[PDB]
Amino acid sequence: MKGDKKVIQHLNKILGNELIAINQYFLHSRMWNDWGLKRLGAHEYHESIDEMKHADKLIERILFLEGLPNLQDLGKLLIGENTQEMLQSDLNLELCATKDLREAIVHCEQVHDYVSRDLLKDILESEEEHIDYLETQLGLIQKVGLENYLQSHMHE
Amino acid sequence: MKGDKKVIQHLNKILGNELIAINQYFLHSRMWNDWGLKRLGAHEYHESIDEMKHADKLIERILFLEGLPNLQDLGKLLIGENTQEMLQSDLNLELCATKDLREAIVHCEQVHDYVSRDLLKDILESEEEHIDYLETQLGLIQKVGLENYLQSHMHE
Amino acid sequence: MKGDKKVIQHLNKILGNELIAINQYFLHSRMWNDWGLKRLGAHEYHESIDEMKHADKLIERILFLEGLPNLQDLGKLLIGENTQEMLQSDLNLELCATKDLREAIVHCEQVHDYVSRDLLKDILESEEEHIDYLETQLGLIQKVGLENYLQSHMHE
Amino acid sequence: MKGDKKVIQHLNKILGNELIAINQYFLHSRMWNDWGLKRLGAHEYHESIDEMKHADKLIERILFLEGLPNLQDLGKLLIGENTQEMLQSDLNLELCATKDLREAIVHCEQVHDYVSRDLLKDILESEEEHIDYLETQLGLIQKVGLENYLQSHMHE
Amino acid sequence: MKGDKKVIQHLNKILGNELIAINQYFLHSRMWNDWGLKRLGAHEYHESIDEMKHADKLIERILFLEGLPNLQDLGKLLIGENTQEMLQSDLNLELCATKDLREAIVHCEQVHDYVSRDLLKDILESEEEHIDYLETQLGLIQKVGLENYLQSHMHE
Amino acid sequence: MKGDKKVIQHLNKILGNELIAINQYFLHSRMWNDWGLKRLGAHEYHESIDEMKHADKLIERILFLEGLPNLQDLGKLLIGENTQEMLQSDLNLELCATKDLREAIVHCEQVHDYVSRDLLKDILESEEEHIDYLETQLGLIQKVGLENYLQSHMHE
Ligand code: HEM
Ligand code: HEM
Ligand code: HEM
Ligand SMILES: O=C1NC(=O)c2cc(O)ccc21
Ligand SMILES: O=C1NC(=O)c2cc(O)ccc21
Ligand SMILES: O=C1NC(=O)c2cc(O)ccc21
Ligand SMILES: [K+]
Ligand SMILES: [K+]
Ligand SMILES: [K+]
Repeated sequence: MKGDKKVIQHLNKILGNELIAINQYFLHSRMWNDWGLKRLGAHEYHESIDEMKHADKLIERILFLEGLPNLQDLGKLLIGENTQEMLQSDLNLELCATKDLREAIVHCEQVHDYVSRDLLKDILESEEEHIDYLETQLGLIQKVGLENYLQSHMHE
Repeated sequence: MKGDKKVIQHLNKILGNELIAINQYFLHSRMWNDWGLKRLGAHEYHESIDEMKHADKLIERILFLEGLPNLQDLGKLLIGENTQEMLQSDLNLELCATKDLREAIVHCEQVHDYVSRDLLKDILESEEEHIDYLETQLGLIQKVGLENYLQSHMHE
Repeated sequence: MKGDKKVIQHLNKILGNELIAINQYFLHSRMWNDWGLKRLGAHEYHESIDEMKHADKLIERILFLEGLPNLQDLGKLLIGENTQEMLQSDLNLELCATKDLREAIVHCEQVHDYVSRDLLKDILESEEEHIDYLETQLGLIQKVGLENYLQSHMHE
Repeated sequence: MKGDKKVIQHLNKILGNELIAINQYFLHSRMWNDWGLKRLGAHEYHESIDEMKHADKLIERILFLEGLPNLQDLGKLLIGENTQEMLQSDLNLELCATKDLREAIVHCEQVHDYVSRDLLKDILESEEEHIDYLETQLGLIQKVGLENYLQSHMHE
Repeated sequence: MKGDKKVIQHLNKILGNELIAINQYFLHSRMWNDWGLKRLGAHEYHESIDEMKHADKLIERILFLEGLPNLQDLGKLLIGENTQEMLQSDLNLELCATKDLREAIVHCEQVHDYVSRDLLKDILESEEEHIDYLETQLGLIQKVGLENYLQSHMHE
Repeated sequence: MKGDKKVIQHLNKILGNELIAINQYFLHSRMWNDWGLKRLGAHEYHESIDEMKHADKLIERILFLEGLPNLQDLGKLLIGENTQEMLQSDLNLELCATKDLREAIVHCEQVHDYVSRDLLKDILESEEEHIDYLETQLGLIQKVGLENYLQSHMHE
């Protein structure tokens, strides 16, 4: 086993967070489409795809390090009941997920696994972009009002 | 005469429903255009055209089965006085139409007219898509407010 | 109500005639297709489409004049049992329909609704073109014989 | 062995019907070409090709289900002596074929082989289209006369 | 609530099977890539994508029927230790999946949800195509030998 | 009857051999596809098509000679159970078939039917090309081994 055991555990934890996000964002996307909020549905679909790509890269790295990728354990999805709750739930997931990424990067640095660190840092940048998007949407609801915000997300 | 008599009666019942829908949706479309709600006008125009295409297929099938297509009997149009009533009236019509489609499909299955069943199932899929659209629009009125909903349908 | 009440009644009468023609010509088209007389089927399809376009223009004018377009009342279709009867029935409809158009134009002129008159005159020109076609087809049956006439309308 | 034994027997029965049709239509096609009725020759060629495609799909399905496709048993060809007899013979064959298709579909439904049912329903739609063509041609002989009907099928 | 409760339960059962397959096939794909068997890796990737598309359609249908799609419950993945075990595990999963699909289709038919039945039949056709592929690969291992079979799947 | 009676009998015998070959090669093709030996499946499909083209030419010649083409009598297909047996069965058919072609050519020469002789000689050349292919494949099995030979025919 070339990989550090705790690096592989961290990568499996990040992978687990990505698997939650894939499903949460995909369901939220299709809920927004069901409600006719097609601009939100499309954006959230692309967020789900992005997490799928991150999961792929993590799986590939874990296998290279001779670990066993964990696609069996799926943690808790938090599905919102309206647009505000869904955006907030995605934000909660990302805030928790970025904390785990930082902890994983610390450990990779400590054991000199600089390539795993670089992979995690690229994922972290994408997740901070998603936090930027989510916080901005919640702010727009405050600034333009919920009804206007939803109206602006009806059409793609 | 090759067609089962009750199959032909069912197909003419579905055809009669299509003829109601053609006219109700065409009038609703032109009412929305008169009011300057051009996006609703255009969508409802396309709903009317889709029902015209279904009527065509039913007429063709009835003639193949050596029945007499009934284009004479036009049942009650459900014409709303405002956008919410018009959408609800279209939805009520579609719920009646899908009930009749299911009863026709049962009978086609029982007498082994599988090609008529397949035609009716294709129509049913299209009518359920219309129900999806209509329920979604009524939900959007609740989520964004009536005035915003109408505003979003002014421009094509 | 900007529209003259009797103008709107005349426009609804013309619209009623167009609704009969749409369905009569559409059924005749599909009967000719069922019989393999594809050239007649295609021509009659385009006659039906033309009447659909006239109906649309009438509906739009009635709504502009603040009348209620009548798409509920469908008058008597006269469906022929063979090619000669079908052509004759279409001709009967057009002869009756053009009489109603002339009466409507007289009234529009009387009350100075020159734009409604112009719309009706454009429809009248199209209907006289259809009479030209129909009389010519019936004459061809006399000149070339029924069997040859039908033969000449097998292929598109 | 995954296939239901009686499903495979039904599929081989349908395959046997297709093999009859392939040969009957191919010979009728080449008879019409020999007689200079090239449009009938070409249409009947394409009917034979369509049956070849159906046979291919049946063979593929039987092999997937771990049955033995029967390409050995060739039932009685119904070869006409003139155009009217050839068309009537094709029609008689197709009426027998659709009876067998309906019985096969019933059995597939009963044992939950829904993919075989869907294949057979697609074949049935194609055979009913052929019945439509054949009944139409026999009707045209009556409407335009035999000599005109043949004349109309000299040139492609 | 428009959906039949047991239909929704069946659709969520099928969805749960798709979620297992997505992850099992994605991991098998990346295991094959890790081992340098790039053609197997690519084929299995595309199998995983196809299951993703099926899951999407199921989620959309469940939401239309006013049910709650279950993306939370992930059943047992069947992960093989070598190529033969991985293919057999995929085959075992697919045989379970088609059993559940047939039971769902029976129920949809019984309650006249013909559009859900049509969706499930399309999924079933795709899963039987996968069974065809898998049985064929296991047969090829026997016919060409394991080492040759793997060699043939090194290069894309 | 312009054709020599025994020429027509010979042409019907060759046609009979072609009808066996069409079905034998088509089934063998689809068996190879079922087994994932796609290169063999495709080659054998094209052999079947080639025999279909020969059959067409024979049918056309027989009709020109005022004979009755025999598409009713189908002789014995010999379907192999594995690749070696299938190749050997195709070779057996071709060896028998070419003997019949030579006998037919002798007779055509004797009665001065040089155009039928030329047609048969063109078919004979194609059949000798097929013998060349078949003998070569059986030789390759001997030279590279069965498992390698099959491996080389997995991919198109
Ligand atoms: C008031 C009654 C109807 C109106 C106002 C109407 C109006 C129209 C209009 C405006 C079009 C588009 C023509 C164009 O610009 O190309 C159209 C197309 C068509 N209509 Fe109708 N229609 C009516 C009834 C029917 C009926 C009863 C049928 C069949 C039974 C039918 C079948 C069609 C078909 C097949 C098309 C062509 C659609 C396509 O493939 O593009 N319509 N109709
Ligand atoms: C006397 C018997 C048959 C004759 C004379 C015949 C003749 C032909 C001919 C002339 C073609 C067109 C080839 C070309 O120019 O491209 C053709 C195509 C074909 N035949 Fe046959 N055929 C026969 C039996 C069969 C059978 C039994 C099958 C399957 C069981 C079959 C399957 C096909 C297929 C799949 C094609 C290709 C069609 C396409 O996709 O373009 N045929 N046949
Ligand atoms: C570990 C779990 C999953 C992984 C690793 C994964 C991975 C991927 C990857 C790599 C792609 C291709 C993206 C691209 O390059 O364009 C993709 C596409 C897709 N995935 Fe997933 N996915 C997962 C779960 C899901 C789930 C649960 C769904 C739906 C419920 C889903 C639906 C899709 C869809 C719709 C596409 C787009 C396919 C297309 O139309 O091109 N995936 N996935
Ligand atoms: O998610 C997984 N990674 C593995 O290596 C594995 C093995 C297994 O038997 C079940 C699930 C999993
Ligand atoms: O054809 C119609 N034009 C209308 O304005 C209308 C209203 C109504 O309740 C039913 C039918 C119709
Ligand atoms: O294969 C055939 N050629 C023919 O002329 C013919 C006639 C018939 O009644 C049945 C079969 C066949
Ligand atoms: K607004
Ligand atoms: K003539
Ligand atoms: K090798």
